[PDB]
Amino acid sequence: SGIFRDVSLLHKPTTQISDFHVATRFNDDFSRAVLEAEVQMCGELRDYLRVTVSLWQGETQVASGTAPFGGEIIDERGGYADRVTLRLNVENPKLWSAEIPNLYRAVVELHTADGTLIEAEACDVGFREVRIENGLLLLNGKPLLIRGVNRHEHHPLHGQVMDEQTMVQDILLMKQNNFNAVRCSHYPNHPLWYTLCDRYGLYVVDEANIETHGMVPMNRLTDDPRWLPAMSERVTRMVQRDRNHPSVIIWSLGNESGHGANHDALYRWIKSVDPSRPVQYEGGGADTTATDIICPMYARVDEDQPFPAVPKWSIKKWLSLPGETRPLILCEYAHAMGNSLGGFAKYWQAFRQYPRLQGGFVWDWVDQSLIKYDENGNPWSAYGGDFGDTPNDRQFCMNGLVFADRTPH
Amino acid sequence: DEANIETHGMVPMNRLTDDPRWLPAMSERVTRMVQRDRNHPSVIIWSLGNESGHGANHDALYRWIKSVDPSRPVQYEGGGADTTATDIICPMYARVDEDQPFPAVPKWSIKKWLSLPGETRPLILCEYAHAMGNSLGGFAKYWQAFRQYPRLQGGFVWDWVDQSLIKYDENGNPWSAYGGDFGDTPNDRQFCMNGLVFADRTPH
Ligand code: NA
Ligand code: NA
Ligand code: NA
Ligand code: NA
Repeated sequence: SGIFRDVSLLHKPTTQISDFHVATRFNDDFSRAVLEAEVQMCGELRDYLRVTVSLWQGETQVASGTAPFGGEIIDERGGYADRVTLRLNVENPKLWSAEIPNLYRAVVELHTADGTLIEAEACDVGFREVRIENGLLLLNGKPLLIRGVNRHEHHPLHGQVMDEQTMVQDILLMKQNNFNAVRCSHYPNHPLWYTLCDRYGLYVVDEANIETHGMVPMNRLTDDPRWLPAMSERVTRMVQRDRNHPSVIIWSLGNESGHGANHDALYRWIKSVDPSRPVQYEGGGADTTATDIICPMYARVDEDQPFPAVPKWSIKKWLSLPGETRPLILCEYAHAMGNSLGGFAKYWQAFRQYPRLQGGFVWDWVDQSLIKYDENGNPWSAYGGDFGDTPNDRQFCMNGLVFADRTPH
Repeated sequence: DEANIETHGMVPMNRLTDDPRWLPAMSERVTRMVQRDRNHPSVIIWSLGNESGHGANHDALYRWIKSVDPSRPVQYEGGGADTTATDIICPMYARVDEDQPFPAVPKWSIKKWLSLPGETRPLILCEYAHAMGNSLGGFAKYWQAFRQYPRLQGGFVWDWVDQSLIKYDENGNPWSAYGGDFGDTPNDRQFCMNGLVFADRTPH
């Protein structure tokens, strides 16, 4: 517990940019793109107000557009007078991917017609298209093969406080170890994380802070309308916050919370607000109506585990169940707990032979061990119960590929 | 029930079946079969023939049956086992886990075949586990797979009886003959014996 992430103060003018959405759409071969920027304001509405959205490639400005507020007509009562959408044509754009994290800089200026800048907000932009077609998850028209890992925000000394140093470090080891994607298990991460992924180049699964595993049954709350409000905010605010990061390629509804009507609602909400990205969720069986990807945890390659209500089929069999057509990406697989990862190659071989097996996210990145001190001030690695904490689940918080200090297993 | 159409030796295999001038002769072989056997309950699937590649003639005829006898599915393995002239993915000799990615007409692992992007048909091998001489090694692997995957709905082993023919020696005693034993040539020797039982019906 505590004030574990940054605290700050921000000054905005009275007439301000209260929101902005950045989208990139492409032509059949990506040789041409349209960057669309929706900008919203708070402040007195005035005729002389303008928005200028400019696109830069390094120190080169590649595109720009300016316009007064007042969106198009949308219904019988009109349109959003406090909004406006800029559309910028980009030819032969340099595309973003984890292999080549090309980025552009988008600068949104709020200013007077005549020139006076009120404020400017900005972001990095990755031109890329994420889309599921014919059962495959494509990136820029090509099928991804996910080399992922789940990663909590954990630090042996600091606990749940995340610093750039550590983040950078995690990123590099992952890249140096052939990983191309990471899952935010199981909550939106510290802001800087997304920026780093954008820049170094990693595919990200951004996940809502919603986990009700201890319930009985698991969907006790998620299936209850009375909890829909609290849940919705865990989803909506995430989306509103991270929708412009190119690194984020999929949204996730949370984790281990069974499957409830609430998930369905929320799933549709997202699809509605941001069609640019697929939505997945593993709860209730991993192939529910609330997920665009079959995303099981721990399904085996060849071996079926027919649990009731929520079987975990052999991943290869799962794909060809009658009527099934989705891609399969394990949200969790290969539990790296201790002396583990036996049978890892087996998964890879399957991922390589079957087109719709587009990989998965190993469970997980780093051991959740906390440093303690002995009678003579020497530090040692602690786990559940080592703090008088009980009930506890002992070493089960230690399942990483690397030790808490980042030394590899 | 399978129309009497096989043009295996053409180069490429669909040389005639893709020719509209052969449509007619081909049509009769399909139509007259349906016309004749359409009342037998035992017939559950129609087959367009065998090893004649994949040509337009097959699409037209596939359509003819569907039209005239919606009661039964039509299958055809030529041209790749999963062409638009077949309701059933019905490959010959596709392996359980092992891909054989021949160009133009690959034979994927059956388990893999079912879930290729956009694929939804059931799969029943029109030919499998080639029973020539001391064979059938790996038969169990298929059974396990068929049992495990709903869409893997079995197949037809190749084949039931050895095509040996009886000949006699000076002594007047009978012997089982094969390819070339009659002075025939060119011939394919023992290739005509792929059965589960010998010609006299004695099991292998
Ligand atoms: Na694959
Ligand atoms: Na754990
Ligand atoms: Na089956
Ligand atoms: Na033969």
